[PDB]
Amino acid sequence: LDSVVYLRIYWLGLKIFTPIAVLAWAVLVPMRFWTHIVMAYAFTIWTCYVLMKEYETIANMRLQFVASEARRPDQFTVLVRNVPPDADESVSELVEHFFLVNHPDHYLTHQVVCNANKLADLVKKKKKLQNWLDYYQLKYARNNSQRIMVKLGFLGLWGQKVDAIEHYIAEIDKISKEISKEREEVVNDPKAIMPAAFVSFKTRWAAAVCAQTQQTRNPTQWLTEWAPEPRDVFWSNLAIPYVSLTVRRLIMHVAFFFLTFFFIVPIAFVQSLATQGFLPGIALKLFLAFLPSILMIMSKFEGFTSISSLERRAAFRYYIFNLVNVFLASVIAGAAFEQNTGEPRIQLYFLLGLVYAAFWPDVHGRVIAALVISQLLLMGLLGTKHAALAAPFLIALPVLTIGFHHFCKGRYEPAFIRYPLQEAMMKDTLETAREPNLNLKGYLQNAYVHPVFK
Amino acid sequence: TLQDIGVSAGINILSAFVFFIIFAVLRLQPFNDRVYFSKWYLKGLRSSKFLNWMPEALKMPEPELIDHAGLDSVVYLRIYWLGLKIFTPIAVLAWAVLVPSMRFWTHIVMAYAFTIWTCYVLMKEYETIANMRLQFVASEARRPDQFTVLVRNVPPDADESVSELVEHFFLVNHPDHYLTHQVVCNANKLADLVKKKKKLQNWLDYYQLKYARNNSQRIMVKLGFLGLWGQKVDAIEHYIAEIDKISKEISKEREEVVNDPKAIMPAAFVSFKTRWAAAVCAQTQQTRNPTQWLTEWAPEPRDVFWSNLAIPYVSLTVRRLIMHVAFFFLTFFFIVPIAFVQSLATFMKSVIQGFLPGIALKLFLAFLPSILMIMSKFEGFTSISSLERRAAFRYYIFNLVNVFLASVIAGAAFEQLPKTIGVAIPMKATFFITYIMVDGWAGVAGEILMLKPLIMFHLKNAFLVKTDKDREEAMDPGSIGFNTGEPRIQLYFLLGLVYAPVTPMLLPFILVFFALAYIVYRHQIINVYNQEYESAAAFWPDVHGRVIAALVISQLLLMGLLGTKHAALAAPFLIALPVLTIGFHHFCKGRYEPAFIRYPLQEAMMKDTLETAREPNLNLKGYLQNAYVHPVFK
Repeated sequence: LDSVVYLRIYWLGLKIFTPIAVLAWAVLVPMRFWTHIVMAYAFTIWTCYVLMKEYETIANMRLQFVASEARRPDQFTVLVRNVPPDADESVSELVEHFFLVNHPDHYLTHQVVCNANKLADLVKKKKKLQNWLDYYQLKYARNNSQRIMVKLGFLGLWGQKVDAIEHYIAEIDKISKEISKEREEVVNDPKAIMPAAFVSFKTRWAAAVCAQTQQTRNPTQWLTEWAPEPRDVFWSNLAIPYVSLTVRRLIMHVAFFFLTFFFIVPIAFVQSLATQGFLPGIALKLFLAFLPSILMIMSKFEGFTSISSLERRAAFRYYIFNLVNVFLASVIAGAAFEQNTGEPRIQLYFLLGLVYAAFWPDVHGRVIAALVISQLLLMGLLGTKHAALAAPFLIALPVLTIGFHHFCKGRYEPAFIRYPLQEAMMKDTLETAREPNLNLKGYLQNAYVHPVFK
Repeated sequence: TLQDIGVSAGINILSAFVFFIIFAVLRLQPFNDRVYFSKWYLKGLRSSKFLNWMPEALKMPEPELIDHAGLDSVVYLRIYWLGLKIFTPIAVLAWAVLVPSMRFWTHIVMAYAFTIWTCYVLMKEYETIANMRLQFVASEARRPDQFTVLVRNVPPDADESVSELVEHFFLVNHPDHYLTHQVVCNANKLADLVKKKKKLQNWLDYYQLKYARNNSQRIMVKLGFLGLWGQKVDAIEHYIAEIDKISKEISKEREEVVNDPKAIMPAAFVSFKTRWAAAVCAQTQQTRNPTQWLTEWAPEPRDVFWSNLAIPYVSLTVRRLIMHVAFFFLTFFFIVPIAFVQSLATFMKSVIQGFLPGIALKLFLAFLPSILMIMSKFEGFTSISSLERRAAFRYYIFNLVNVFLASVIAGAAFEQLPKTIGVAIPMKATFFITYIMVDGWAGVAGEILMLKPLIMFHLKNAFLVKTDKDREEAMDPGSIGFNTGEPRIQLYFLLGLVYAPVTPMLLPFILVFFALAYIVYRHQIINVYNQEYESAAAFWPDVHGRVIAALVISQLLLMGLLGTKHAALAAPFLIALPVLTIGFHHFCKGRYEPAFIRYPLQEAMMKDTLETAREPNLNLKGYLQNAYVHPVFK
């Protein structure tokens, strides 16, 4: 806000000047390594202190900035995931019994997610295949080309697809009544339901309590969490087989790091040379790809349940990849030759112009990421000296920055929690005073059904 | 040199058997039964071949042992069994492969197999301990800390006192569950004076009994040997006057501390009608402001470190940084004695020159746990269990730096009279075998004698006991000693993992230490060693983290050692081990550590429902309202 505007004037100067100086002055002028390391430490501690002060100011602005919205579902609901299956009771009965025993006199109702897995699959192929047929007919009118992947690539149906219009229309008509009979089945079927649910409480207090606590002696079951907006929930990931989200996120770190390291390799070989046979040209044509969307899909292959979170994670990965390759390699090549939508765009424009001359915690994460990348790549640049033996004393700098980041985590992030207990209770009391004749149950028991299900 | 190893092995086995002979003699003597059997007295269960105790300590399975001692003791005893499980197949595999290109890949596959086995054993053990903890807590008896939460950093106010603030807040924000609260009172001075009066009473009793021994006049001038030139020609009248004046000061202090409002600290122990409500208050963000109304589970009153509840919460970070700096200076200015003991490692004459470094090092580190506990009390932690785990962490870092790397570096340098670590490490296998033997076998077999508590008990009984029914006061067996017992075994883990692929002759010494220490400590836990606090084995995440750190250090050192060979090609294999090990650490962390850091609400509700169905006429408020006052105020 106002403080962000005030501090950005001093902030931009340091931001443009911190990587360029370390790139140029460190290789241009030869007390050599001592000066280099001491200047690096001075800059990194200056940045750390600036972040800490600014982030105290932002936290205080948050505390004074307390205001109200009207009300919404996900102000009362949580997303109980990975409900354990039982042969004797359906998911609805299990959820109801659990939340009547272990959270009594606050639980209101639960809306179990329908077995949308095949449902979401069929809806998604429905939409993408009508779109597919549309622009492919347009393309065939423009450029008559034949595809060799009929919607599956590997193990598609043994058909002909001479028309692909009437056959698909008939399949859609049949699957409509198939969906109808499945709808009739799910109301009494104990296996046509995914293991997840949206649980609604009488109060914000209860939902906050239920979102922050452990629910069972098995931290992989009844895995509770703040529910998204009914428009914002990503219906596919609700019932991932849950192969240990911790493992699922570790795999993402590793795969992303190898992806970026692999993409560094061609540029490294190009710089080393400039210091089958024709397939490299096709590869260079392909390196301009939709890869942003590739990362988005790649994390979508993992589970976050909310479109906002998926977009945030994809944007962060794309940010770090951009800042590494299209910035640091570019500026090092330039040095060798010498010898919240408008905000990221204006960042890119200001960086490009200077080449020739609760979102704030995310911003903090990005700045810390930039500092860590700078430090690690300077590490790689300077490690060429054999038998330096300065490493067990010089390596600590990324570790120190990560320690400071965790200090900031534990010291200021808890100021952006949704509904700490005091606020939830105060909102409850005020709302009850304002609207003492509110049938809350009727209001909150119709959302989180499905976009398809009316 | 193997001859020195054999001679020292003979000497240390001789010392162990001499210790056990002396122990079997002392144990049967009726006039010190109150020492070797100190528990069975604190339970009120007792009153008034020479190695039969070695198998006799193997009765009492883990269920009955858990009931007799506690879960902290039984888990800390499982640490030695963990050592045996990790290092017996490692020892067998190394002795069947690495003892009489190609041997390069043999080494690499050895490192991979050792890490895989270690991680599998850690996973199984950490599951077992998690379930043991959950079962124990579910079955535990009622304690006031199951309902109580320590609220620190209450915000100050112009007119309302601290108690009114706390009551209003927990009435508004936890209705139908908030029961009572007890404020924290800064009574350090009063407690100090009470302790001083106790010391003076001890001296007075000593002198009174001495006078009753011989009819004369004592002349002890204020220090015994070289104090102020007093006479205290009575030396009993002087202490009578001292006790009277200290009692007057105590009475005035008691009157003052109750009515002074600056003696109230901004903290309170708030209690709830149910375990579920306490768990809700102790795990949830209370207010927006991240520093005000901080809540966490409270320690049971026999656990609180009352001296440190009177520290303004703003200054804990300053204190922690100051003690980090002082710990750096300690781990630095302590390089000198270790370089000295390594100088000491320059026919029965020379073998004792191979045996004396162990005792020298053991003697220089004997006063280290006391220093580390003082530094831990400086960063006020408000709980004996937290102080002990903090001190164990610090003393592990101290071992890993000074006892291990400083010894390796200093010894390599002193043999001087790139990566030289590849010859600096395997040359200290002799020193570390000798140190393991001295500080392990002989040290443990000497602990079972309990010389220090035995001597203190006899001294107190001969000089300070005035009547009957006060001996149980002198009986102070102590605890299992996490601070000291745990980092030693962590160091032996680290040595065994580092030297297993390098020189596999280190391991049998460690295995003998693990079996011996297991027997000895099981006997002691059964028979002596009262327990000062009772967490439910909450230290185990720390033990697991430290074993993972030892694995990573071992792997890095191996990579540095074999990085000397031309055309290494080890990086695509030994940069995968620390990464796979850290990934495994994070999987175990996320899957099993919640049992140790969080309290599930279903567990609390089950406990509460069973309790109410069992004892429906319980008056909780009477049980909770007077705990957590202070031991000084009656």
